[PDB]
Amino acid sequence: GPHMATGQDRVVALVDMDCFFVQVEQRQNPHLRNKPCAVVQYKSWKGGGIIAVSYEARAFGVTRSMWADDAKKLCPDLLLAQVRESRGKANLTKYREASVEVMEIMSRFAVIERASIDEAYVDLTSAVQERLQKLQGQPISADLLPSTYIEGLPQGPTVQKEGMRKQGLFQWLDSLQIDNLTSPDLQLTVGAVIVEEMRAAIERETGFQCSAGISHNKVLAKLACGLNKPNRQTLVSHGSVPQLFSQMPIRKIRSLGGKLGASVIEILGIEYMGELTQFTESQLQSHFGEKNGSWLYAMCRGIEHDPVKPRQLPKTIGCSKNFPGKTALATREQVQWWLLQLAQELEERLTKDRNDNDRVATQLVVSIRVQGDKRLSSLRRCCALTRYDAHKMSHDAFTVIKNMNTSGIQTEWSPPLTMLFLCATKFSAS
DNA sequence: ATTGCAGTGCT
DNA sequence: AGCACTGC
Ligand SMILES: Nc1ncnc2c1ncn2[C@H]1C[C@H](O)[C@@H](COP(=O)(O)NP(=O)(O)OP(=O)(O)O)O1
Ligand SMILES: [Mg+2]
Ligand SMILES: [Mg+2]
Repeated sequence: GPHMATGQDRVVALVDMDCFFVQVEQRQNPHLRNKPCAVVQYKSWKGGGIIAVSYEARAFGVTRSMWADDAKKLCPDLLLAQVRESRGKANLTKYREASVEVMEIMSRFAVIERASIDEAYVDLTSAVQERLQKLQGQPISADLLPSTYIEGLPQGPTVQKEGMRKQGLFQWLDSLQIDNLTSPDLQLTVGAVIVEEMRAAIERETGFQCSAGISHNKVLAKLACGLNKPNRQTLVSHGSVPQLFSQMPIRKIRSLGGKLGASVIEILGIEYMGELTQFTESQLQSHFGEKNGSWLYAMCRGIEHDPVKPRQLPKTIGCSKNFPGKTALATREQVQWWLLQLAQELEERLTKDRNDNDRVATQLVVSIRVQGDKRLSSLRRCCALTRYDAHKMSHDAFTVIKNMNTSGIQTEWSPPLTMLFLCATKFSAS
């Protein structure tokens, strides 16, 4: 009762840009705005691989990983923007720089954890306390939450989307105890007000729209964000969790989308996150390990402690290229020419990173794939990264993998290489 | 013949 | 350290 932790100590948000690479290309080329369009990399094989899709195009069934030729079958008027190609490979610089634009805006409001190229977690606990003391027990107007959904509402004793949103918001705000500055529901609500302001700043200053989730931890904030994408934000309160989880497939919770989540379903014979509450912590630890079992016991009750890490920059800088089918690299000159292409992009990005961020990478990770291996990687070796020089990095990379050339004669490479990967890591201040 | 990125945890 | 797993 009084000693049962409820996991309501923090206010955490997750901001996730809407169809991000599409918005970057639509900002640049107004002809693509408000159209079914997609972003594709390469073009020769089946029209290119789609990596991002506008919401107008999703209505036709176009999805990521689809070949553009196939997407055109569902959406003949689909417009396409191509990822830049430099040195014979896709180059994501435009999207990395657009990401920096958004992350720098978010950092004005609170410390952020860069979770991917287009999403960040925000710890708003402190910002909420300061806004709460400034309000002075002032009620929160619905006009301050013009794009916010309250998950689970309306409920109890209009057939249009926006009417429902407002009805749920009104029920939430009517029930709110604005007199108590330690009320978790009030704290989430102020958090949502701040996230409205953050999202308005992102859109004003970049043109980009995004969705957000506001809750008490990262997993619930991420889950909340997806509930009303695009261009909306969703508040998931602690009280909303039992009903939300009662029909929520386990795989929807971050970190349970793969083999572990599949094993939870199979071993326990359950389907939904809420069903996990019927197991003891020791039972879950016995099946999934001490760490996973404790995490699951708390998470199915809406409780998680993983902190928002103060990290705005990526901690690795990597470049990779696949050589599928008949393009697999089969000669030494080939392997050496492509390692140089990769090393030259990496040098360009590393030099820019050092100037911008006052740090230097110290380790070079070299990874390859050989034809036949189903694994993403077939070998990974690390060597020292002492100079930002493409020719040196490419020469060193060749040195650590040259022993894998099984061909008796040097000039040939066997079995052929279907992937080259270079990654700079182990940053130190400079 | 998805591709090209990333971070965390195990051992 | 090298690898499996999981997420954009
Ligand atoms: N498997 C992949 N391979 C290459 N690029 C990818 C990728 N998955 C995503 N990207 C790139 C392209 C994506 O635009 C960007 C962000 O990833 P998301 O947030 O999963 N997808 P989006 O933001 O487009 O749509 P919304 O959030 O509205 O659902 O990362
Ligand atoms: Mg995302
Ligand atoms: Mg996104």
